[PDB]
Amino acid sequence: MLTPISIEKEHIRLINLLHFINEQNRWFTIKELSDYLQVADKTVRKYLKLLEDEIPPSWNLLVQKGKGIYLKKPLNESLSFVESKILRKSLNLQICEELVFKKNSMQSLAQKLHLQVGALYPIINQINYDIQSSHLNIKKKPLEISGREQDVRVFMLRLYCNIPNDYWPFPYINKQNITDLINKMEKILNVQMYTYSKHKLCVLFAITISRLLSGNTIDNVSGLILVNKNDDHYKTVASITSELQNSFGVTLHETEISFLALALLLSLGNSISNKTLTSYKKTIMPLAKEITKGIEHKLQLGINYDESFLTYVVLIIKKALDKNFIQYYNYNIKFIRHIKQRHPNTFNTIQECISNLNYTVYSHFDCYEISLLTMHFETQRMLFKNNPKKIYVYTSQGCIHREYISALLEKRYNGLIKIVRNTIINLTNESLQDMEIDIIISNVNLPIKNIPIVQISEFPTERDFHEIKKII
Amino acid sequence: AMLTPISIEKEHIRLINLLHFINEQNRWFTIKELSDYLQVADKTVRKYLKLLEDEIPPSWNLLVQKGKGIYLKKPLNESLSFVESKILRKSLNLQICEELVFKKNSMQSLAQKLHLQVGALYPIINQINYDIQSSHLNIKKKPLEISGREQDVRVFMLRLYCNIPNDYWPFPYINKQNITDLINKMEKILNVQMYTYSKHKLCVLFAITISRLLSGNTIDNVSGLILVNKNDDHYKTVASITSELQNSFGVTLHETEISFLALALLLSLGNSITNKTLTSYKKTIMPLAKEITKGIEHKLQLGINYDESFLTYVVLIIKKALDKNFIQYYNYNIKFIRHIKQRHPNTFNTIQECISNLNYTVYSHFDCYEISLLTMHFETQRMLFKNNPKKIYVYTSQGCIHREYISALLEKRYNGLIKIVRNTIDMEIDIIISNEFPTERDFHEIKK
Ligand SMILES: CCCCCCCCCCCCO[C@@H]1O[C@H](CO)[C@@H](O[C@H]2O[C@H](CO)[C@@H](O)[C@H](O)[C@H]2O)[C@H](O)[C@H]1O
Ligand SMILES: CCCCCCCCCCCCO[C@@H]1O[C@H](CO)[C@@H](O[C@H]2O[C@H](CO)[C@@H](O)[C@H](O)[C@H]2O)[C@H](O)[C@H]1O
Repeated sequence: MLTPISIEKEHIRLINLLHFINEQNRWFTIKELSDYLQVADKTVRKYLKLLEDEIPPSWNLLVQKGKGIYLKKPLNESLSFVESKILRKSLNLQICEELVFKKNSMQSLAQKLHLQVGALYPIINQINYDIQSSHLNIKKKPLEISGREQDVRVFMLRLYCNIPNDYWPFPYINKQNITDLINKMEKILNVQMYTYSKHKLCVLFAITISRLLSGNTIDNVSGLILVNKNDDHYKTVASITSELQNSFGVTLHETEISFLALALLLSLGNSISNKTLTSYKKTIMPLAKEITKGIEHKLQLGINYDESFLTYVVLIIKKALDKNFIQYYNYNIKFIRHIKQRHPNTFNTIQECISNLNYTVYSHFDCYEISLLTMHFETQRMLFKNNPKKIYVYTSQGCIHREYISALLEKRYNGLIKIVRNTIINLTNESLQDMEIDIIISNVNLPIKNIPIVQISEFPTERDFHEIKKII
Repeated sequence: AMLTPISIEKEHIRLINLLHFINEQNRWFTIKELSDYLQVADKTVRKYLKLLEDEIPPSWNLLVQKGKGIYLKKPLNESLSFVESKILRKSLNLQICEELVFKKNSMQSLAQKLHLQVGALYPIINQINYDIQSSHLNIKKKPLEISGREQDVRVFMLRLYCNIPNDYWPFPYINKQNITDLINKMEKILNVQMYTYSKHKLCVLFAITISRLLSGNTIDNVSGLILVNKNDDHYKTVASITSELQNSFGVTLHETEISFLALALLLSLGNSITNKTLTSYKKTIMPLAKEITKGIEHKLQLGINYDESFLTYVVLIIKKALDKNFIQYYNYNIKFIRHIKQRHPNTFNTIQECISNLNYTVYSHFDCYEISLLTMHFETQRMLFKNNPKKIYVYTSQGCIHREYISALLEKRYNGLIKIVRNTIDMEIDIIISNEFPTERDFHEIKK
């Protein structure tokens, strides 16, 4: 199965591969590289050609033409130097930036790129085709990408998923003026941000500023994810909004503050931790709820999903969104396929339900996150089908006698039952349901309705064990 | 004015539809206007018109007033099949698709056949693999082939041929007449008459199926939403001919294979030369019409019960889409569609999303138009449910003439805010007026 790959993400694939080659202290055969990238051996060689020629003299790459290639750079340098070159060269990257940030006609854009219109227009058509799954379009006059504003911005941000930490794609926006504002938010929130995370929050601030400069602003938020206007994160952005409006001559209405605030909050997914997690959970919980409802509707498990099941769903969503604030993606490919072979129908179903969200959300869900959800839900199916019946032991004779009965029930039934040793505060249907009790075994009559009770003697008789057996 | 999403796999379809359009219109077409229909550069439009000059007979009326654009009307007694076929054979992507679905190959072997370097073929393969994800297909590496559900692979290939000419046969190892003979017998057995193109497209599908069976691939698994009843005439017709089919071609048809061919046969009869196949159609497609309605309703939440009449229209819409295989050329309606889309953009998108969650066998046939049809059809119910008034039963112990009189009084008061049920003592009734000639006391009571 060839991996489905697109011309928009070529630069992403090259960067990840280059990183892979370096981390591994081993030889890479041309056959093996051809297969990672999915290209002709001759194309693997054109790339090695650029690589060898663009390495700084500091690094060394070996090629004995029988065992393949080997790359080692010093531990103190980063891959930034070559990574940036890959980006500055990527033609399709430049076109996507043009189409999102700049004024052009077909002919004007063809000019900047030193291309014949008959060379550009097939590429544009392909790009228009590829982005349909993202709910975007390319309109013809002026020549630009269009769609829901937040979808357009995340698209750009996702194409920058693995940019180096010192790579700034906006020459017409001075970085420090964004950095000053972030330093200030970091201070107000009394948190410390990882370098990469921060850089990427700067990049998202600049994507947003550039759009506002071009006339483009958010005029519709779906409700599924809003930063509450009383949250520390909305308010911390609101604090810097005036300095930002004055540095760059833009206007941030409420819904832009909320968006940047969401960005802020997400970039703190990891920081070098309490009130953060809480805003995180309140903000994402409604999405976790819609996802769960979506999937349940197709899987028909019949379960009620409790709050800690939904908290894991927030966790997985968080892993998804954090990809913007961590440079390099870890692979897991074997792990993923094992999950996919074990639960193929469930895997596809969840893929479908995630793909019916907004692009803002499903842009971040790959096979791995889907495999995460797949395990999450299949775990419930096993627990609901295999968990033993929970039993509450009620006795007029006090707690020593309660325990003694409890051990007798266990001696007899082992794993067909689970004794609930906590003392129930009262006998209302709510107190029983919040201990998830299925069966009460009592030596006393009780005013209780909708839940099997087996009245037994103060020491169970064989008749008692027989009644209990039936309803277990 | 959004650029249309277009794929490299359907260039040949686009050029054939355009060539047909330039002919059928008795008016000029400017170069700019052709560039926009095809979403290509002027150099590229000009290059196509050059190829068109050179392959058109000089008998055929082809004008090029540079500044006015171009004009064409072929003689009424000749076919475009001539030029369309050249478009089909020239198309590289279509040949790669055919290779991928019908042949054994490796990368190096396929690049050999197409006289290309591997570094020119591989990007095209990646692009196709990327484009067919939404069809639930994939490309295997070894052997190099297209992969997915067998019904889906077949329909993929069938739709790449959506507008091939009536004599176009891309199967040099399947003897066309050997298939036509089998279809002819079925046409006799059902006592019906097919249109020529429809018949040709049913032979094509047969050849696709036969080519696939010989290459190892058969249908393992149905969806359930469309099977022909194993007691249905159509199934039995196919069962008649199956044995000779098998000894001719050296393939075995199990039950589900027969059922697929029976489906094709029945869809191809969608249109034919003038009652009974219509009833058989409805039976087979009604389960899908119910699935489509239930999925859409789940998202629109209109709260209605959809009647047998509403469903039957869904089935009509489905037929319109499935008929695209048995009608060569596609008429467009761009304006009409975008009007519908503007009037109901959220409903449009929801229906698009719902349809796209069916199997590819189905959603391959739904483009903007069919989505637009379903959108009206569902926004229509919304409007009925809301504006259609409350039904009333007049009951009086005074005779049927007092009953009529009081009924007419009410109508003369409230007009279309009510609707009288003239049938006698589950009949859609909400309100009961009963007791002798109403007064104001009675009237304001009836308002509420
Ligand atoms: C097999 C593993 C492969 C993974 C890693 C391989 C990717 C390596 C990235 C190579 C990118 C090199 O980035 C390099 O930048 C310099 C400028 O600084 C460009 O310099 C360019 O100048 C002009 C055009 O602008 C021309 O003379 C020529 O087209 C080019 O030399 C190179 O065209 C580009 O190749
Ligand atoms: C723009 C509006 C008009 C839309 C309609 C577009 C019309 C397009 C019609 C062109 C059909 C192509 O017609 C096809 O072209 C090539 C010429 O390139 C012909 O011939 C080709 O054959 C040999 C094969 O050995 C090639 O190596 C050679 O270079 C070429 O001449 C085909 O035999 C002919 O069938």
